[PDB]
Amino acid sequence: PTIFEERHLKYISQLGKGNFGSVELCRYDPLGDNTGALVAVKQLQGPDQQRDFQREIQILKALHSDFIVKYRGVSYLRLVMEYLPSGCLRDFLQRHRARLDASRLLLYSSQICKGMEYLGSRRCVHRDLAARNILVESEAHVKIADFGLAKLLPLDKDYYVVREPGQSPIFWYAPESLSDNIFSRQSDVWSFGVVLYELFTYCDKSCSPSAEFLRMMALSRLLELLEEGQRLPAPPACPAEVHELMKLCWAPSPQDRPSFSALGPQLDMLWS
Ligand SMILES: *C(=N)N[C@H]1CCc2ccc(-c3ncnc4[nH]ccc34)cc21
Repeated sequence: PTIFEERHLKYISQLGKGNFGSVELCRYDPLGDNTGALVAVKQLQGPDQQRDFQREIQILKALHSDFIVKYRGVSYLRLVMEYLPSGCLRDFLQRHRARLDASRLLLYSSQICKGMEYLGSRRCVHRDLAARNILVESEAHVKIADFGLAKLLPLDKDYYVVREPGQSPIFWYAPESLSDNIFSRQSDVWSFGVVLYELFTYCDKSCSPSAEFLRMMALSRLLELLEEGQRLPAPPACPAEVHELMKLCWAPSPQDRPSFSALGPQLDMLWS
């Protein structure tokens, strides 16, 4: 059931691209009559990239949570995942902003936090948490996706050091990642603070992390700004308690940031 034959996967459209791979919308149509289910299929477009892609598959296959995109199987070559037609949270917030209130944003925040607490329990560092990588299952249910940069922490170390600087938009990186390429569950907490910012701006492009940080200010300039203690401003009409939580996520030192387990009840308290 977790083995999909290539001949049965029908190409429909492109969902995403980047980091030497692409995600396509396919129909898994073994009957060949266009009645099959839609699936999201990721493929690689080098020998290192092959190892990285195999690692992504092994990570996602071992994750079982209502708040993590579901692994469906492999085609022998491609990673088959469930397709969420509402798409990513970034675009969903822009389209439905007039219908989503603070309570709903707090509901999404709590669900992303629960997914992250679970990832951390699996020793998994996501490294690319952003609203573009969160999928909408329904009006009241989000899931974390895109494990393309995810790493598993060894049992005796709580962080990971990368040799070359990252290739992701720099506005979600923690200072220690910008300065020393150090990643941990605590740098995912920093990124989560930026996701809270994205949620409470409804992913408005005019005050997005890139637009606002660039206005405030390149990698050396952002590191300088952050080290001075400058941060993204509270989003328009943001509840004060939410902005206070973002600032805690953005503590200069990773050991001073709250854990996802500590953030969870704090978000649930604000929701109710
Ligand atoms: C928002 N615009 N998000 C897109 C950025 C690139 C990308 C890749 C894949 C998806 C996606 N959409 C729906 N269902 C899925 N299951 C797994 C991945 C996906 C969305 C985006």
